[PDB]
Amino acid sequence: DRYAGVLRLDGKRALITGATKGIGADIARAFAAAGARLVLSGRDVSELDAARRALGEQFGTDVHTVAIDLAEPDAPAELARRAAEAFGGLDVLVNNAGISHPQPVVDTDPQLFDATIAVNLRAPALLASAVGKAMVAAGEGGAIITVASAAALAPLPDHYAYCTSKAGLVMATKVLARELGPHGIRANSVCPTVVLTEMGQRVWGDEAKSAPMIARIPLGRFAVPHEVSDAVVWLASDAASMINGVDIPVDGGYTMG
Amino acid sequence: DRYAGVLRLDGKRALITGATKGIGADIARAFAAAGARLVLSGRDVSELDAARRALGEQFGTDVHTVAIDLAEPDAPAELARRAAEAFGGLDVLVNNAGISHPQPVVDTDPQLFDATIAVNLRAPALLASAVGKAMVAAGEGGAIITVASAAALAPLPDHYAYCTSKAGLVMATKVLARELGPHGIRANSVCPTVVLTEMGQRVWKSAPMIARIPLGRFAVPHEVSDAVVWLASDAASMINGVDIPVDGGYTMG
Amino acid sequence: DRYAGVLRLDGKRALITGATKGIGADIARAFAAAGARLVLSGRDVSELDAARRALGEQFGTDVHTVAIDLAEPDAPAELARRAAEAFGGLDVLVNNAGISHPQPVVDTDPQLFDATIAVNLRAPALLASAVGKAMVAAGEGGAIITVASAAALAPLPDHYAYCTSKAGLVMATKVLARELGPHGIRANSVCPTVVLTEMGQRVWGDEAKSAPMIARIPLGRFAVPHEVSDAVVWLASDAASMINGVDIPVDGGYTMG
Amino acid sequence: DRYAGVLRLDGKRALITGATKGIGADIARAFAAAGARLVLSGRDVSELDAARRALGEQFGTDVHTVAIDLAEPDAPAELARRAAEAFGGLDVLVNNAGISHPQPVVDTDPQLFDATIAVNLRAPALLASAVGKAMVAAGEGGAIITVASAAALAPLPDHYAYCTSKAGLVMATKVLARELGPHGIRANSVCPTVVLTEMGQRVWGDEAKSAPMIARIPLGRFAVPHEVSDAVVWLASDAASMINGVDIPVDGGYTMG
Repeated sequence: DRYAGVLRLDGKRALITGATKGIGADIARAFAAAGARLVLSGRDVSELDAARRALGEQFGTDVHTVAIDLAEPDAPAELARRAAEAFGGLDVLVNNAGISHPQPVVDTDPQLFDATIAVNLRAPALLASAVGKAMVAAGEGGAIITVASAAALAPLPDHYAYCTSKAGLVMATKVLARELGPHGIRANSVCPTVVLTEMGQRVWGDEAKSAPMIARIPLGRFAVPHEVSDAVVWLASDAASMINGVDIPVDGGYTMG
Repeated sequence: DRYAGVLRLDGKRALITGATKGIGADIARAFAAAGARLVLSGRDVSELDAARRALGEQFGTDVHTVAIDLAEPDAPAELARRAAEAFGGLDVLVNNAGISHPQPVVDTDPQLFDATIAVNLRAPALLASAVGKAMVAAGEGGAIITVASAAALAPLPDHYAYCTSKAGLVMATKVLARELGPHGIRANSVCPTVVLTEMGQRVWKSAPMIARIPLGRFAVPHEVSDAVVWLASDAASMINGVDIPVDGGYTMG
Repeated sequence: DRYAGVLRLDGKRALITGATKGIGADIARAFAAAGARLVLSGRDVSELDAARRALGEQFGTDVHTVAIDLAEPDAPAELARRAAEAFGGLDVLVNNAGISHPQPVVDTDPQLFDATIAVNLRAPALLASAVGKAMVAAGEGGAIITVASAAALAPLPDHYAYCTSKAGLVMATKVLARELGPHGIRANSVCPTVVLTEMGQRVWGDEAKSAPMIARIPLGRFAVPHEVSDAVVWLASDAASMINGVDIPVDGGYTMG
Repeated sequence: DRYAGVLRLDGKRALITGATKGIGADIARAFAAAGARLVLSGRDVSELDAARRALGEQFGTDVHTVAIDLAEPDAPAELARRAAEAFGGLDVLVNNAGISHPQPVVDTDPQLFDATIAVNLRAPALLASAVGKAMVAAGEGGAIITVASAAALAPLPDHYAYCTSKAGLVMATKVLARELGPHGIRANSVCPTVVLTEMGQRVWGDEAKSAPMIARIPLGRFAVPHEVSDAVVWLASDAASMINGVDIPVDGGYTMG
């Protein structure tokens, strides 16, 4: 997965959330490789510093970091603004967030439900509406890519809150697609199955726990992170100039059922 | 809409939320006519008593009411519990709620968005899990019917929060179908277009919606009600994890 | 089960194809109990009169039969015409057809594929456009109900031609809904999983075959025939007066994936 | 929208059908630029010779042409065989066909319906099963990209046969994803809205006839040919390595509804 010709994003101004762990870090690394200028947000200052250092020396990338928790008061509006300001505008948002508190539906805990809605649905939704407003005012079109899940698309045991949150965000994405489309802004989601990030391996590593999952994936395996990143780079590029309002599963045929 | 034979809900114990206004009143009326025993919930004591009186007089229906604010803490779990105590278990949950704060996506207000999620998504979602846990434990199956919207299925301008919330509840409903299915519990959703309730007619601007409905009109309340009655009866005994647009063709696109 | 109140179909004139066996025979029984007047089609004249007899005997129903092979190019146009003559018009069309020639996709036989397409997709579509034309002309609305399968919504191994044909008809139905809706004609589909007709129980009787299909049905069983008939009677009745262009799975949750 | 890096198709062996006109010619141009080796099928010998020559002169591409009519006895399996023997195997099928006979459902003509099904559904499906057989047999994976339509996903007035045909092909494609996925074969569809090829421009150029259609596209325009080619190249690439059984609307948001 190297990015050249139409998959270059030289000079494109991209905010990427949860940029220092798992999927986010890999989309950040892809975008750096592809020539992007990056605003990277996250909860850990030193991870953000490592990230600036690494992507700078490895790709010469123009990187500005924002250490913020998107659950802090007014964080979506604050992060949107700071990000637009970093380079005089945003051309891309990668809306990346994810917690998961798995539980039988009969045992759903209200606190864990709410936490999951807060982090997976509320903050990404309001970051996107704010970013989108600034995209509309600036008049240079743009792209918004939601990192959702196959769980947005097909229900999963012990994933009541998770599934619920991701399915809502996905619909949130389509409203953006619908209203911001006429301004040349394109909003689409990527919907991965399990991704073998460090955390992914730790949680889905057991053969017999993951076996039922795998047997529902025709290609017979889980995703690796660069596969998600590929799809995001494509959606950001001019190779997706007509693509709007679409959910791309990265799931080896899982969601066909 | 007379409900006879298999569409009789004789003896079925049904919790219907938001029962005193809008579609929730109609569903309650239809279930009462069908022979159901009802637990009605809502915020206003007087309207609830009013309801209980209309339905007892008109249909000879057993009616218990729970005056509760679902936004208060553990309220969903409390309504579930109290609703089941009413007749020693629930056979049906009609998960009915709905508020709408239309605004352009560019102008989305966080408090109005938070409120839409709290009311259209959060409270129903947690009412359903608790109710389901009690259905699992009783061992007598059950039917959860979510009152969603065509807006859960297709984006609608000015409806960022509204569409998000309902799309979420529709997937919530699907996880119920997947995990509670084995225990003989069916979870399904009804997704109407604009419904010409009393407030429906006033609010619906409409020409472009109607252009998208092949049948050339919006739905009337009893049509949503028909669909819920069916989903709760033995004529839907195999129907699980399904979304029934009540929309004239709209969501075909 | 039993059809009263809004589910009466008294004096409704309904053409039901594949009416001599399985799902079609069960729908004919339901429509008969519901007080409908029936035009039944089928391949065998001897099986058709056994249907007229059993239905006349149980319910005293008006039954007219047409013996015809829908595999034939001219058949749908003949059946529409002949069905129209029985009772001077149609209120309800129930498109029930099915051959199934399962085989791995790598070994797909052209003839078998062609026969499946001819009977599962082409005959019903052309019968429907013809009955629709007449329903528009009469000016009294109508209901068209396609009996497809869960296989029209989700692909199933060994079912290349079967899935393909029923997915096509489910889209045909939708165009019917789009175009005939303005005239009061409702077009919808029912998409059952395996249904334990006498035949379905023979085909899926083997535990090693049924077990992985059942693993995917949250309700933990296949459908019985009246469960399908219930859906079709509902869709035909005033209880589904605003239902148009919908696919109803009768599948215990299978097509959620 | 040019193809380097992960979007190079150097070495890859690609059968593209309908390669002398419209979208197929643009895809073939695109794959030629990506450095693929091509097999190009079609009815006309005159035009195939010009493509072998034109693509040779501009790109240095290997082109085997196959002059064939797919309505012939066993013709699809033959093109599959001839196409694979050309370079000792196929890596990619771009299963491309399309005719359209628009007319109201009530006026649906049997022959015109049969010709739409024959060309849009039957030839392609039977080709793709033959191609898939040889891919399983060789054991080196593969990708099948179906060129369908937005009309596969949402019913369009006057497009009874067309919508139906395409929706079947989309399901065909999904059965292939499910059965051939375990062998590392990926099957997906692109589903464009109107595409402004020469004819496209001629049929939909009038801003009167096409206004209601554009109203329903959030980006406010139809697709141009290369936008379809980009989506196909992407799907053929290693940047789509986990993508299986997916429909990609190339439609500015139309099919969100």
